[PDB]
Amino acid sequence: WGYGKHNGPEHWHKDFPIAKGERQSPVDIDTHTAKYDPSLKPLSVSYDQATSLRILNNGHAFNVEFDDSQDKAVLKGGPLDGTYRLIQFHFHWGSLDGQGSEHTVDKKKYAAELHLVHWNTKYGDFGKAVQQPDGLAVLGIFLKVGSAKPGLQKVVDVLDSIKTKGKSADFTNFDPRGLLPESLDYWTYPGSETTPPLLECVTWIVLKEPISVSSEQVLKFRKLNFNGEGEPEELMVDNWRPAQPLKNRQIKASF
Ligand SMILES: [Hg+2]
Ligand SMILES: [Zn+2]
Repeated sequence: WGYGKHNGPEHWHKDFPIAKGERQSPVDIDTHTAKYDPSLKPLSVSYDQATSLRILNNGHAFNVEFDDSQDKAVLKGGPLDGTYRLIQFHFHWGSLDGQGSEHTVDKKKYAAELHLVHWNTKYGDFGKAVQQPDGLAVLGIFLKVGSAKPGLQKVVDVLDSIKTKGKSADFTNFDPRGLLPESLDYWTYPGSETTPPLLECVTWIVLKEPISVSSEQVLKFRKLNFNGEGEPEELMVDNWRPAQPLKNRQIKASF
């Protein structure tokens, strides 16, 4: 699987029949059809004790991994029940500034999308987590091209070191708090992972407010390779999945 013509998202269903399941992701957020739910609690992001370990090119994106052996960086509150621990974050981005996000807002596409992946601790590990309807929680943040994001530069500068698939680099003392918008207002809906196995275990929390990144910051993302070292160079761009049918689901807003 990939994002090319021959192995793109239109082909995933063949190896993962769940692709055309009942709660697939991403979706279009219709802000006028979204339901204001007053029962929604504010999000609680506790990332003060976060421990970053490394960054690696997995051939479809770059992942920044965190030590999740203890409740170091957790997510609670909102539509969740219990504590969810950060495991890794990654982005989805396009070839041009006009496309790149997975989720859309009233059909608008952003330049990139950031996913902070978290797993429900009653399940003891990530691996058991993906066997449950409420096993994961993904915080999604849109990126729009504007002013540079200070907090992102440490990531940008290390990309040279993990250019091709399989490469990794030690990546400690990175504070994810540098990537959050000012407001935590969000939309939520029951969905799935956006890449194979496309498991339907995710509670999606998509922030209304986008963060801005400079043209030069997004450029560096586009210089990454899908391919492995010593193989024909294929730029790592447009690693996003198109929006899926909502199919009855209801998107609720915290605002
Ligand atoms: Hg699941
Ligand atoms: Zn993602």
